[PDB]
Amino acid sequence: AQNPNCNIMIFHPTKEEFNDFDKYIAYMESQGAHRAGLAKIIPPKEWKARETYDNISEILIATPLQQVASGRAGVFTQYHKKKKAMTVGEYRHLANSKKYQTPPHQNFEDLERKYWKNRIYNSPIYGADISGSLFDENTKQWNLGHLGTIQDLLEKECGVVIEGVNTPYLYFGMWKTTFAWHTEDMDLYSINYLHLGEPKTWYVVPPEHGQRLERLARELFPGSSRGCGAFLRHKVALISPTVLKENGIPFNRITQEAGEFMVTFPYGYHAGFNHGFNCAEAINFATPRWIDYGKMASQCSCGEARVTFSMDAFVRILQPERYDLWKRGQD
Ligand SMILES: O=C(O)CNC(=O)C(=O)O
Ligand SMILES: [Mg+2]
Ligand code: NI
Ligand SMILES: [Zn+2]
Repeated sequence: AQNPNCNIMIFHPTKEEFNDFDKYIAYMESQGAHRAGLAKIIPPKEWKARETYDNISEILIATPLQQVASGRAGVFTQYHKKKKAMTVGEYRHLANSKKYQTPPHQNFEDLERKYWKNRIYNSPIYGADISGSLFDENTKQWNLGHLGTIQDLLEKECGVVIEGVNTPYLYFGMWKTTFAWHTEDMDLYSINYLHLGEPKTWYVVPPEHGQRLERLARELFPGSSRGCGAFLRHKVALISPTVLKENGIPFNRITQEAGEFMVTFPYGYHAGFNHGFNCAEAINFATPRWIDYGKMASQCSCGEARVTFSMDAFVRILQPERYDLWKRGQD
């Protein structure tokens, strides 16, 4: 079995190898990459996402989210308070202000220490989940707005024809902006490109051990667990590496820098934080190997997780027994 310790793998495709996206994903899995839950892909030196970022300040962040924490430094939840709209130029200036800017630090490890010590005492503002793309239309390789759609994958593998669409999302971050522990909708893959700015640190649990994380989360957030049998779908809970290690949960960590892709694999729980002002683009995708994960994915029906239009068909076709209850949660 390849990668039996479930380490995060880093890939350096050549420009030739960068042509066929599906083929390269399957290659990485042949080497055991999926066992980690997360892989890094460094693009060939000849590739670029777009010519310059010199013109992005006019993008609007219609609903910036202030991420307010509750709990203790290593075990907390965050709620999102909606803020007034602002442009990316306005948001960048805010990120760089004395109140929000990255503190002085020695290296990524020192910054990580500072994040886990102090995160809860601040409320950074995240421009998350903005439909759109920063890839040039002329970028033909690994262009996250030109991928094969999940609906087309389901049609090719299973024969069924369904409504729905599959588009990318932009994320504008600042110091301490946080993504809570989660798997993707329907335990899909994700791919994330860091277009510019400061790094993003990731934590990940191997898919084969995801239920260990779920059991810890039920212990650590016991009221949330009674409320919902899949409350990690709410995307609000944080658990630090120190707490994970104290509880014997297998995990790995890695830092993504501008110009790099990360892939999350089906049922790979992940969480992390931004180092400073940055912009990422991400989208969900599927392969043949996903279908069995989609059939088994948990679902929130309590009403909190509320998701896209396109998830309806996935539940309806892959999980017809659950459909009625899950749709009550949506309505
Ligand atoms: O970058 C972020 O805030 C969160 N991204 C992801 O969870 C992802 O790409 O799957
Ligand atoms: Mg602009
Ligand atoms: Ni994700
Ligand atoms: Zn729920």
